[PDB]
Amino acid sequence: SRTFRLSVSTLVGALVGVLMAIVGVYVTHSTEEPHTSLHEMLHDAVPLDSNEREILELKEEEFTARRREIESRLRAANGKLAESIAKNPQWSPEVEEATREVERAAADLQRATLVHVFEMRAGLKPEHRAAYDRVLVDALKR
Amino acid sequence: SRTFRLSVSTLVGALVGVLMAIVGVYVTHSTEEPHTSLHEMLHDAVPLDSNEREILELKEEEFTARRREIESRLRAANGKLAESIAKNPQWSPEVEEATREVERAAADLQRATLVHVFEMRAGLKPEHRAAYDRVLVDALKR
Ligand SMILES: C[N+](C)(C)CCOP(=O)(O)O
Ligand SMILES: C[N+](C)(C)CCOP(=O)(O)O
Ligand SMILES: [Zn+2]
Ligand SMILES: [Zn+2]
Ligand SMILES: [Zn+2]
Ligand SMILES: [Zn+2]
Ligand SMILES: [Zn+2]
Ligand SMILES: [Zn+2]
Ligand SMILES: [Zn+2]
Ligand SMILES: [Zn+2]
Ligand SMILES: [Zn+2]
Ligand SMILES: [Zn+2]
Repeated sequence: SRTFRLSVSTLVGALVGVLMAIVGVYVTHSTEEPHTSLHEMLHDAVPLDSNEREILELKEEEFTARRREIESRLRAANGKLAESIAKNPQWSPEVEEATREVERAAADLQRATLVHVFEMRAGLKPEHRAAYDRVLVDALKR
Repeated sequence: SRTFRLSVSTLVGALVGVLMAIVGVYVTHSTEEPHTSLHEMLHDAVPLDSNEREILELKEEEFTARRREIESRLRAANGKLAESIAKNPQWSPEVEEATREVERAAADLQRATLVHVFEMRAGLKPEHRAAYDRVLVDALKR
């Protein structure tokens, strides 16, 4: 027996890190892609005669920042999972916790996008809110 | 000089298979987990004094069926991607198509869950719709 396992585990660690990095890119796309189309949909269908555009653009910049910080937390959670499997490559309490922590960051990204979507429609004049709701139904169903 | 490439490609194959396996698990969880909690949340917070329970249970059974069929399409799309890279391990038209097909199945799963969620609240008495909306805000934000 030698430091052979102490380098095989390091490989397992590095390998899971890369796997996670890619999955993480898919996670960030599975949330941003629908939000981007929904944003273009808002500009094309809903007006701004009381200049809600002023308010909305700030709200979006605030969201992109929160999005960036959850994204960072997800890279760190994946990193702690990569490092924990590099210590003990099995379902230990260390991995159990590190996995749930990845699931949480991924969920908190999807939840934050979802709250932003309703936060955006909140900052709209009732006349426009009805038009925003009517275009949501028309696009999701068809 | 040897079947070295015929085992390097097999590594590429196995590696993409693991990537896909994880992505797939994330996809099935990113949709089911919120829906399950949202369903329990409906039963605990919203009543049924006009027996909407009768209607809703049928709507859910119809959804679980559509969910099962999109889920099957996603396993088949991942399978055709696994088999195509096993033929030519590069960005060929075969892979180009098979990848877009995986993306579509994943999106169609998330979209179907989302439409179901609004389809469920549609079949509710206005008195209950307001209670269902008030509990959604309280749970997502906090
Ligand atoms: C070890 N354990 C089985 C009790 C908990 C680990 O979580 P899970 O594998 O049941 O999701
Ligand atoms: C747009 N497209 C995916 C159909 C073709 C573009 O080619 P490629 O950039 O995927 O190689
Ligand atoms: Zn937005
Ligand atoms: Zn107007
Ligand atoms: Zn101004
Ligand atoms: Zn904008
Ligand atoms: Zn979970
Ligand atoms: Zn439901
Ligand atoms: Zn309950
Ligand atoms: Zn009632
Ligand atoms: Zn039920
Ligand atoms: Zn895409």
